[PDB]
Amino acid sequence: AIEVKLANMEAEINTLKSKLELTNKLHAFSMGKKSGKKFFVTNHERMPFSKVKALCSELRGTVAIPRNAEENKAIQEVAKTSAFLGITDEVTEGQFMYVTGGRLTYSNWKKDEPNDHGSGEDCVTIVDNGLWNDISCQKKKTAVCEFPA
Amino acid sequence: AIEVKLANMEAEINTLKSKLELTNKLHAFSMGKKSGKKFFVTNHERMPFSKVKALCSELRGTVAIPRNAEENKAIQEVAKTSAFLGITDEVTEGQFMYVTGGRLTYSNWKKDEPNDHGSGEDCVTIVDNGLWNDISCQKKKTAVCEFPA
Amino acid sequence: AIEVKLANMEAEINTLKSKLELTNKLHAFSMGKKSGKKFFVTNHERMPFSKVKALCSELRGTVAIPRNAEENKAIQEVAKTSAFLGITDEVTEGQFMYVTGGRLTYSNWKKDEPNDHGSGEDCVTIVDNGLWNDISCQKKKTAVCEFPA
Ligand SMILES: CO[C@@H]1O[C@H](CO)[C@@H](O[C@@H]2O[C@H](CO)[C@H](OS(=O)(=O)O)[C@H](O)[C@H]2O)[C@H](O[C@@H]2O[C@@H](C)[C@@H](O)[C@@H](O)[C@@H]2O)[C@H]1NC(C)=O
Ligand SMILES: CO[C@@H]1O[C@H](CO)[C@@H](O[C@@H]2O[C@H](CO)[C@H](OS(=O)(=O)O)[C@H](O)[C@H]2O)[C@H](O[C@@H]2O[C@@H](C)[C@@H](O)[C@@H](O)[C@@H]2O)[C@H]1NC(C)=O
Ligand SMILES: [Ca+2]
Ligand SMILES: [Ca+2]
Ligand SMILES: [Ca+2]
Ligand SMILES: [Ca+2]
Ligand SMILES: [Ca+2]
Ligand SMILES: [Ca+2]
Ligand SMILES: [Ca+2]
Ligand SMILES: [Ca+2]
Ligand SMILES: [Ca+2]
Ligand SMILES: [Ca+2]
Ligand SMILES: [Ca+2]
Ligand SMILES: [Cl-]
Ligand SMILES: [Cl-]
Ligand SMILES: [Cl-]
Ligand SMILES: [Zn+2]
Repeated sequence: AIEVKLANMEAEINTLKSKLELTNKLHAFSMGKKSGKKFFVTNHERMPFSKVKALCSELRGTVAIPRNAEENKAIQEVAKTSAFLGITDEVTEGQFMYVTGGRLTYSNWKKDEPNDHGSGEDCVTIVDNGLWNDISCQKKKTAVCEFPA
Repeated sequence: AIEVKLANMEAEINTLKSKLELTNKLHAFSMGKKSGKKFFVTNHERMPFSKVKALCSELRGTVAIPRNAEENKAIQEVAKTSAFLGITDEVTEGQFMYVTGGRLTYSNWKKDEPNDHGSGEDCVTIVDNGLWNDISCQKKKTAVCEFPA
Repeated sequence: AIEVKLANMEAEINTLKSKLELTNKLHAFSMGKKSGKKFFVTNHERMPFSKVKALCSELRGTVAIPRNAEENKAIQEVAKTSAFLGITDEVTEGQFMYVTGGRLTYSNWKKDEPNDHGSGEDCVTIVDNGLWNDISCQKKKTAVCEFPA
């Protein structure tokens, strides 16, 4: 009995695990996730960078990062407004790095940006036409999280 | 070993409960839930009050209740049309109460409403402009449920 | 302990099954699923017919099939642009069948369609106006999956 009951329960658990994964797939699909493409999502709430990082981390994601023009366009279409990107030069001025580590491989700065304006701007937002502008991390912009392809 | 397998099962169940809660958190977020705010959802189906209340209940929610102007605006935007609110005066005519308890505090009544028109109107709907009107609970309005903050 | 823990685990698994069921109901509702009606979902990605079939099967759904004018309109609203239907005449040229088997019980063919134009057209797409046109299965159309009522 015992061993049989246990084996049966292990079978149910694995079935439930598959069932949850299906739920996750269907959710992503319904939200527009494209096949083999990163899933970007927003609640359309504007908050300071620290909060954005906190929120995405809590959802086990990361602040959205465009690796190329294709992803930059996808992020733009999702936010529909100015949104923080997972890129900052907080650690070392002038040297932008992804919040997940690494230096920039792709950028789409606006005319005369980055300018580290005034007191200093260490964060980055994707604005009009998907162009970038560095801004104060304390400002409040749309939170856009990223999930695996 | 039976105990090793049992210990693994506890870990599997725990891992699963955590993943399921993450799936719930991501869904809410993707549905527009703002941090520390209750969120509203609708399938855009029109139905009499009894069915909205029942439906929201089986989803572990409640028929939408605007506790203030911000929330009133949030419900209006989600609903897009006339929707039932979780407010009625079925228990004592003239005394509006929340479906979950308590006397109505914040209100956004239209001019000359509530009027318990004709044979009577005990339910409440939020109309296109966000104002409220009391109506028959048998009328079919959009089903909007709210889930805790 | 062993038998007590084993019994509790059974209770834990059943509780999780109920929770996931609920998560599934809430998601369907959030996506506009109406009571007693099938629901169609799309990520708005264009792909060849074989890919749509593969994707819907992976979501445990089927490629969208309109059984009447109501569902035909429903699918059209969801897709927003030309999408594949789960109908093809791949088995026997001229004999359109559901991907789920059987002859069509309802059709909305545009004038002089289906015509197996040129090199051949064995798949079907619901155009922007709801009418049907048979087209090449290799063309990229919007993926719309169907789930039961
Ligand atoms: C003079 O005051 C107005 O008189 C109208 C005619 O009696 C009222 O409208 C009627 O309301 C009926 C509801 O009992 C019914 O409406 S329903 O179909 O929407 O249920 C009648 O068809 C309708 O003519 C009017 O009531 C207000 O507008 C109605 C459309 C309805 O929304 C009511 O709930 C409103 O109170 C009434 N207006 C006022 C301000 O007294
Ligand atoms: C019922 O099974 C399916 O029948 C279809 C109709 O015959 C097959 O498609 C046809 O395949 C032909 C070659 O066999 C030819 O395609 S080709 O030009 O690419 O050669 C016809 O134009 C085409 O309509 C279908 O075959 C499969 O799909 C084809 C598009 C092609 O990729 C073939 O290699 C495939 O086998 C066939 N499906 C299967 C799974 O056999
Ligand atoms: Ca700096
Ligand atoms: Ca800087
Ligand atoms: Ca700047
Ligand atoms: Ca009354
Ligand atoms: Ca009166
Ligand atoms: Ca009344
Ligand atoms: Ca009234
Ligand atoms: Ca053919
Ligand atoms: Ca051919
Ligand atoms: Ca054909
Ligand atoms: Ca054709
Ligand atoms: Cl800064
Ligand atoms: Cl009533
Ligand atoms: Cl074809
Ligand atoms: Zn979902």
